[PDB]
Amino acid sequence: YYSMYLKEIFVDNFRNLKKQKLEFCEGVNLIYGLNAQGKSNLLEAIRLLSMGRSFRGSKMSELVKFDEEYFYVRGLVRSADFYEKKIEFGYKVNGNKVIKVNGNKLKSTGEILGHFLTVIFSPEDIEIIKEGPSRRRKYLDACISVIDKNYFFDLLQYNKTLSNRNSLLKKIKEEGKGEDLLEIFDEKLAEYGARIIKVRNNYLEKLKNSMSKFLMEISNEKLEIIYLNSAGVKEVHEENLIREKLKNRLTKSLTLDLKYLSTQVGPHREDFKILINGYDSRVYSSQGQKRTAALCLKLSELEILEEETGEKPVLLLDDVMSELDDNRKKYILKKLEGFQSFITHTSKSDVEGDCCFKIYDGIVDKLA
Amino acid sequence: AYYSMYLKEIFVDNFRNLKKQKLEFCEGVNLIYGLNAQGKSNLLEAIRLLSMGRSFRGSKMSELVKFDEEYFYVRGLVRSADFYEKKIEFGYKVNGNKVIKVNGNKLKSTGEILGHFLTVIFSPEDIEIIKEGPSRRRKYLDACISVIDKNYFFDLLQYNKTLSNRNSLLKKIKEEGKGEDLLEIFDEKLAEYGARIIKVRNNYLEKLKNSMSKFLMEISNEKLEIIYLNSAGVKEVHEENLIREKLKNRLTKSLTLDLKYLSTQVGPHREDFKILINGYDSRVYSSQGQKRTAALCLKLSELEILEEETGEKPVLLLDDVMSELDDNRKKYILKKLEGFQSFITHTSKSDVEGDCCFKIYDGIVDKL
Ligand SMILES: Nc1ncnc2c1ncn2[C@@H]1O[C@H](COP(=O)(O)OP(=O)(O)OP(=O)(O)O)[C@@H](O)[C@H]1O
Ligand SMILES: Nc1ncnc2c1ncn2[C@@H]1O[C@H](COP(=O)(O)OP(=O)(O)OP(=O)(O)O)[C@@H](O)[C@H]1O
Ligand SMILES: [Mg+2]
Ligand SMILES: [Mg+2]
Repeated sequence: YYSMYLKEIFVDNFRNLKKQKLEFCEGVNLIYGLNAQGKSNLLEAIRLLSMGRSFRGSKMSELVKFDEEYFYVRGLVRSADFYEKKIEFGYKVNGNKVIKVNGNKLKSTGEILGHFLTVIFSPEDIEIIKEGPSRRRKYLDACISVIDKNYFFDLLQYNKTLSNRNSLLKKIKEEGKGEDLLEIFDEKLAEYGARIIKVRNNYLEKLKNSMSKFLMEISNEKLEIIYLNSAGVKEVHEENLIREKLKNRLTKSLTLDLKYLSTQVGPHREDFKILINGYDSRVYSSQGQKRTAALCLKLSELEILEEETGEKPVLLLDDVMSELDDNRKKYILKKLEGFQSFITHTSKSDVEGDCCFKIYDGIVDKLA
Repeated sequence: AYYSMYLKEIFVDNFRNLKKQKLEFCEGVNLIYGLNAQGKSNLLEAIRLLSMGRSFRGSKMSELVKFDEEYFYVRGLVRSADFYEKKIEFGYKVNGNKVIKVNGNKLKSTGEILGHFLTVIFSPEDIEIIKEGPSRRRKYLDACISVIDKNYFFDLLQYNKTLSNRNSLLKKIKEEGKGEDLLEIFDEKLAEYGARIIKVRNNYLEKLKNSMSKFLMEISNEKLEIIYLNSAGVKEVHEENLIREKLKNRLTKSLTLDLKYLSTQVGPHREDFKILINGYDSRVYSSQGQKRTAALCLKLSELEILEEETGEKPVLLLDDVMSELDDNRKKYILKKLEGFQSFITHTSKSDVEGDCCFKIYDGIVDKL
């Protein structure tokens, strides 16, 4: 076995939170407080060790406590083949992200991906159903990159090239009516986009299969995922084929690209649709049935993460115990066995955690 | 004591999942209840359509049409302070034809429906006003004001019309030459309208500030302040004579920017107002329930202001706002609802048991 595990966390100058070191027990860490406390703030610091950014999309500026110049998070983690691993996040108001794993500072922020695995269940996950393709596309990358460093690299390269190619368009439109030498980037974008498309396709087939079963078991509704990729393909097939399609679309779209100084073809503007019972759930569905869609989305994220990486993530549940009754809660609890849980709530006298913490002014306090 | 706004009956034909029917409601608390995805919000949406001329959810007209149909039609009979029974009729055929009639008479422009039937709608998706972009806020401010202020709503139409006008001149200046002369006037026009909007917007925001504080004070004890980032940088001013120049002013300085982006950059279509809670911008730093509180307050204040500037007393649409309560506020605000017509959606018949209650299933509403 040997599942993941946040042994302890130390946070200095982090958001609301006073400077403190907290030790956690594996299983369910109930955390209760009241809107000026830092429940979500703790959960944030924890995921920061996992992704190296805020799950609430916040600037690393705002993580820094009011009127300070820096903040520091340290965490002690057990992987499956790691008895103990130290992850360190430090930021100063200079603009210096510093990230050490076992004393060894990391080259780029992205290398923090993988060392500590979390799945964060936020009620704001509902936005992946509701917002535009940008929100869904980001989410998609985040799911894959935590599983596949290859995909991550390709993304980064892809964007660099895209950004270069955009500059080159600017100069072409204005300073010289013709560069064919735009050809070299088109070729590069096509070659990278195709690998990106081919991997996204691979993830989404899994999400189809996985979410379908959840969506079916939960509410008897038929799930369907439609990947709106840049190749314009219904089935995905050969990476080579995608490469040739992307390149062509890139040639035929030049004019539009010169009108806008943007690149219209490419995985930087794909999207997937989530059809519940044949209809777009972004356009046609009940609040409650968007909620359910988002829930199965998260379930599948987790299920796939265990499947692909042999590890069992640390589950963070922020403000979900609210929307539930009593037998529906211990039901959920029972599904959380093999996992270390960090669960925020608002009452202690309700859900019985393997150890729990009251939090009042930014100070965590065990067994209360 | 004037007669409250009161919705006697509604007829819906081909409106979302809702069957063809005519329902008759109570002066008082109409409790609409049912399982989810049955049509409670749809129904609430049809109501507010009569009040607002569009979907409160932002959906587009074509999507309101029942699936695989050619039109939809809604009829309301309302009692205002000066009316015993007013007909408001709304129809849309999927050829894009919008048709509104009040008491038989087809209205000239859709906007003219504003003010006849007065509703205030409270949904959980009100949080978004606190924590999305300047779009969401600017727009909700426009909606709030235009309902009370027929005049402003005309100002606004005329602003966006010559704004769009101006931006098409920009695509004929740095693209095709000349255009210099004709440019002079638009700036005067944009500045004339703009300053109307600004004075009025400021008016409402001062009222918003005052009312909201009083609420936010009573409810969570936090201190509210409100900053109106007007387009004329004239923080803390009140005389339209001068704001016209500043806009005419800033509109010249930003000429080359304007030309670079082919958009206009200075005016009230780029404004926003910040909702500070205890000194801190709540877009950025507020908690979650800290926004649930900020939202409810925003709404409460809307209702309050609305009552006192129209001399009416709106219908209250309470969309799925009652799941998340404690019975010490659920049996409370029920008392607060007394003088008004409430539509309250829920999923349980058991005690939110107001003055009347219908049960909806499969788009059909029966009365117990
Ligand atoms: N940089 C910061 N410095 C200090 N406090 C901050 C900072 N950013 C956010 N906060 C504060 O954190 C406080 C509450 O923390 P958090 O954001 O975790 O809410 P919460 O206690 O989890 O409550 P809820 O149940 O409402 O989610 C808020 O009052 C907010 O102003
Ligand atoms: N144009 C349409 N034609 C047919 N059905 C639609 C249309 N638009 C939305 N629906 C469907 O209406 C059903 C219910 O809509 P609505 O949002 O009113 O559900 P709801 O009753 O609000 O859910 P809840 O019961 O949680 O309030 C959903 O299944 C939705 O997919
Ligand atoms: Mg929270
Ligand atoms: Mg709904």
